[PDB]
Amino acid sequence: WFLATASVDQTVKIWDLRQVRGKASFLYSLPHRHPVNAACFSPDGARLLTTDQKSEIRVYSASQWDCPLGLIPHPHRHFQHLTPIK
DNA sequence: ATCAATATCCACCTGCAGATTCTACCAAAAGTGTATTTGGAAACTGCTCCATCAAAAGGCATGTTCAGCTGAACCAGCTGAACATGCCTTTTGAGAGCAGTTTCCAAATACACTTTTGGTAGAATCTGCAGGTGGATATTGAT
Repeated sequence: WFLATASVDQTVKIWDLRQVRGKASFLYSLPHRHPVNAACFSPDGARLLTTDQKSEIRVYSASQWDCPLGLIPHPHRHFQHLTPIK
């Protein structure tokens, strides 16, 4: 009963699907400098991976979603006819 | 020169990718009226410019002379055009950044009046430099 979603708005949002109903009465919001191509949870559940379109990877933790633990810089640049990277 | 090869010129046909033409509108042209300038008629002065003279002097016209240069012939060689080819580099087609508008305002900046005020015209002094004077070198060419 917590959810993750990613968007071209340069933000990635963590929801609580049972509690929220109010059109962005969300739980947490993490910003970025560029768009996001993927936001995938762990198997254990405590580590969120996030992957942008220009050059970055971020790891956010269970503990205080806002601040990141670590950045893994690596270029996976976006392109029209290319399949986006995950 | 003659004949083969072969690119270029030139007739004839079709369709579609760009040319041309219709239509409803909004930024732009134009007519009034006023105010607000501004540049040409009129009238004058004074610096600088146009036609003359006179005593040199330094530059131009003309005339000799010869060292050194500009094509013309010719050619060893090099080096860069013409073709086979295969092979590999260049064309074509299947979402988010950013140029281009729009609001609208905190900040920037023209403009009326005065108050200074450094810059400029013009008189009154400096002195480094155009000349000169002379001696010692440094190129140059003959031999």
